Amino acid sequence: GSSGSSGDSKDLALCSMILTEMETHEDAWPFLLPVNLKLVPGYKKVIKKPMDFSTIREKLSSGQYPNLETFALDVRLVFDNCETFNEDDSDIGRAGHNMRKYFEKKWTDTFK
Repeated sequence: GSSGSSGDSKDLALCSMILTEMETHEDAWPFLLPVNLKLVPGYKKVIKKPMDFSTIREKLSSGQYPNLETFALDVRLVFDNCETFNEDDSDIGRAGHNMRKYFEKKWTDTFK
């Protein structure tokens, strides 16, 4: 093993970067804002953990993520829920595909 070359905050600091760029994606707004449970017809019911960039951000800086793993778990989940609630046919749906692809090509490069 010995595959880490990371620290405590350093690792986190990066997460903030990737998040930013993605947050400024032409297909990253579907999450930028939280899904109004009152407006949307039963959203929480379908989405176990309705995450969003607006939240993840506050949590990231607040120091909610002890390491990269956690931070990632949330991100990957952000695009996941969408693929579930939304459909590739719907605007949001497609957006999830574009982002997901980026998050990876961006994450792998960041560290990997």
